Amino acid sequence: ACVHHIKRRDIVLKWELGEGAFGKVFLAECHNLLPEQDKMLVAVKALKEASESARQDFQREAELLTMLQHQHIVRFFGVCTEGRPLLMVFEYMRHGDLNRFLRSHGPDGPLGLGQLLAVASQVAAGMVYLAGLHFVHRDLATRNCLVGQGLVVKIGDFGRDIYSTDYYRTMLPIRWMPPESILYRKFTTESDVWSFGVVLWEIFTYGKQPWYQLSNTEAIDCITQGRELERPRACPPEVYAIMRGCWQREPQQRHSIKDVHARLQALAQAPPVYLDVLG
Ligand SMILES: CNC(=O)c1cnc(N)c(O[C@H]2CN(C(=O)Cc3ccc(OC(F)(F)F)cc3)CC2(F)F)c1
Ligand SMILES: O=c1[nH]cnc2scc(-c3ccccc3)c12
Repeated sequence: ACVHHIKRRDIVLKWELGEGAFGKVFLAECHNLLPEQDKMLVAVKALKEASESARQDFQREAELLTMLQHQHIVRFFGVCTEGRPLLMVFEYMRHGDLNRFLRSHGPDGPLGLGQLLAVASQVAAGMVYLAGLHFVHRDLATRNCLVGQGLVVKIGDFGRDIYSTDYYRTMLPIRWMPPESILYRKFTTESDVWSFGVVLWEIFTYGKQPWYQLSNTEAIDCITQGRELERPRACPPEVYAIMRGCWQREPQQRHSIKDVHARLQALAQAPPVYLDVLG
């Protein structure tokens, strides 16, 4: 609702974390932001376009970001609209995006079953919060989740460049989409549940691409024909049953995210005795 304004001179740019067609993402130090922290690390999203239409969409986005307040949603600290580029200030998530984190802590040391369940439960918690507000993400994927201090996982959205392999042309993240979104461009709480099922599969494959053996066109055929991603080796049968509940063809037959979260949280507190090496 009421967007916080940060003075330009309170932001000290330290490094470039990434860039897209929108502009750049920087690592920065922000002064006079949090109490007892005279200097603190932040991630700064800088918009290249300064047009009156870009400014209005930026204001809309900033207001929405101000409203979202949750333990597993990336924190937004405010804006800097002191001329071009328009800046958005977020907490800095020191371990980067979940997709890269899963691949860097994969068998290629490796995250254990308990750690994989805690990651999945935390992504589910953030989605319970979004579903409660009737907020539809539309791009739920591990590339849009972030890992901070102490394996804390939060949902975000990079809006960047390194993941254009994940979108097919308007750019659509087709491998994470249910049949009703591919065919009709219909995005709901139910399509977010399907994308969560795919997020679960990415977690338990340590960040592999869904349908990696196939081109975008072939993956659309698999999805729209009712083909299902196979059970990952690190995935216990109890977690795969949760993924399958997310992937019902009909949106009305998929489980609610609150129920998916409650099942995952119960397994994260008491992990099933499952050894990936024994299958
Ligand atoms: C190497 N480390 C990095 O790259 C890195 C580290 N820490 C970051 N904070 C970061 O920021 C990038 C990711 N961002 C968002 O996730 C923003 C966001 C968007 C929607 C939302 O609400 C939700 F409900 F939709 F999820 C909540 C937050 C902004 C960004 F681009 F700056 C990058
Ligand atoms: O981000 C980088 N990558 C590779 N070389 C360099 S030299 C300087 C930077 C930098 C420093 C501050 C803000 C933005 C960028 C940089």
